[PDB]
Amino acid sequence: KVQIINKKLDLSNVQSKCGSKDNIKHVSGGGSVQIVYKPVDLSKVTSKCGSLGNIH
Amino acid sequence: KVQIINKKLDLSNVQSKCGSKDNIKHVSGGGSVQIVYKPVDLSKVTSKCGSLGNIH
Amino acid sequence: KVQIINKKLDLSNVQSKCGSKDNIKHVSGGGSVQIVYKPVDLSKVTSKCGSLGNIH
Amino acid sequence: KVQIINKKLDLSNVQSKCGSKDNIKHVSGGGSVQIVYKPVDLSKVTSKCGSLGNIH
Repeated sequence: KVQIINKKLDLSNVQSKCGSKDNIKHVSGGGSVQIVYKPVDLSKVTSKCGSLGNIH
Repeated sequence: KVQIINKKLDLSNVQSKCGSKDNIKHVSGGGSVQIVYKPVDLSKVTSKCGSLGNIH
Repeated sequence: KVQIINKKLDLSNVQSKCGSKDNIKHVSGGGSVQIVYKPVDLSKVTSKCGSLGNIH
Repeated sequence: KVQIINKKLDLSNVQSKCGSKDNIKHVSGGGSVQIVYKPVDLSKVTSKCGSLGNIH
């Protein structure tokens, strides 16, 4: 059989019979507590501009 | 058989017989508590502009 | 058999016989508590403009 | 058999015999409590403008 794979950026997960226990028990803060659990961030924040002119 | 795959950006998950226990038990804050659990963020925030002119 | 796949951005999930227990038991805040659970965010916030002119 | 797939942005879920228990038991806030559970956000907020002129 012929096979071709062409990936630019690979984070593919493949598992079989895999266990995973993750605990976060006791977190205290005097101020502001922030907990971010398994985030995935593909967000873009862009500002394109073509031909900007600032004459004085 | 012939097969071709062409992916630019791969985070494909494939699992079989996989267990996963995730706990967040006790979180306290004096101020503001924020908990974000498994976020996925593909959000865009853009500002395109073509030919901006600022004459004075 | 012939097969061709062409994906730009892949987060496809494929599971079989997979268990997942997720708990968030005790969260307290003096101020404002915010809990965001498995969000998916494809939101866009854009501001296009072509040929902006600011003459003075 | 011939097959062709062409996807720009894939988050397709495929499961079989999969269990998932999700709990949020005890959340307290002095102020404002906000809980957002499995949101999906494809919302757009745009402001297009062509040929903006500001002469003085």
